[PDB]
Amino acid sequence: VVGGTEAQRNSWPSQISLQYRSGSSWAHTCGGTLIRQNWVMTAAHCVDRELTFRVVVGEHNLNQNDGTEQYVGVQKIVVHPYWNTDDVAAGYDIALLRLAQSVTLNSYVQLGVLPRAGTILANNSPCYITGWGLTRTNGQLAQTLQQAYLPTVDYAICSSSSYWGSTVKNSMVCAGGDGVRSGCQGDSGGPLHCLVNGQYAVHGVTSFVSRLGCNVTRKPTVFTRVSAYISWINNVIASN
Ligand SMILES: *[C@](=O)([C]([N]C(=O)[C]1[C][C][C]N1C(=O)[C]([N]C(=O)C1=[C][C]=C(C([O])=O)[C]=[C]1)[C]([C])[C])[C]([C])[C])C(F)(F)F
Ligand SMILES: [Ca+2]
Repeated sequence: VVGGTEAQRNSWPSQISLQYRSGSSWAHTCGGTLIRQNWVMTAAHCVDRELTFRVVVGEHNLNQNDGTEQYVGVQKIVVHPYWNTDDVAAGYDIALLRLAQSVTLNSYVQLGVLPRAGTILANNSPCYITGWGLTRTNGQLAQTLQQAYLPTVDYAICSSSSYWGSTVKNSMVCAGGDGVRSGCQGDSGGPLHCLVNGQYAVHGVTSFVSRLGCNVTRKPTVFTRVSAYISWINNVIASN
């Protein structure tokens, strides 16, 4: 997250860190959202790779014991069948992970609330991105979970020539674009939390940024629109 602020420990309890094994240690690579005690939602492009993964829930600081972490292996990965490897702009950038064991819920570990199917946010809706991703273009990962206010940019504006043009599909959400705040590498797969009728719900899965950098004016961060995939989510969970 570029332009972020440090999140409180208990603000975004559905956020997870998705890590891969690198020799003897584990490294953060993506975010995700806990959606059942044994299922995580993330981006397809995080998990279509030759790596071994684990999930950490209750995480705050990647490099220090928080006293709240639960570490769980990943037992099954289901990528959207229409995802095409390394083609983010085609969409379908979503995957579900069944965890090897159910996690326990507490003030640091809660399920993300999903929107109702088909829900679309008004332009300029209030949302926050969260993650441990780079804090500057070509920078380094955050140690502590960051948040940034990233209001939505609706489809009619986002798909206009001055923004993302025909790159953006209606199955995506755009947020931000002020040139100061954005997602960045390592935020992929995590939530976009938007305040609707008094409740934060996870409306986006962080997907991609511009070829010109993370924080680029009129190039909002682009997210998979969760509300376009609710039937798919429920079908996968029911079948596995
Ligand atoms: C995420 O944390 C990370 N996402 C990315 O880095 C994604 C994954 C593939 C590459 N990517 C990008 O965001 C890159 N953008 C594109 O590849 C791209 C831009 C525009 C178009 C088009 O058609 O208009 C097509 C592709 C940029 C150049 C890095 C973050 C940024 C959310 C993780 F992948 F884990 F690093
Ligand atoms: Ca920690």
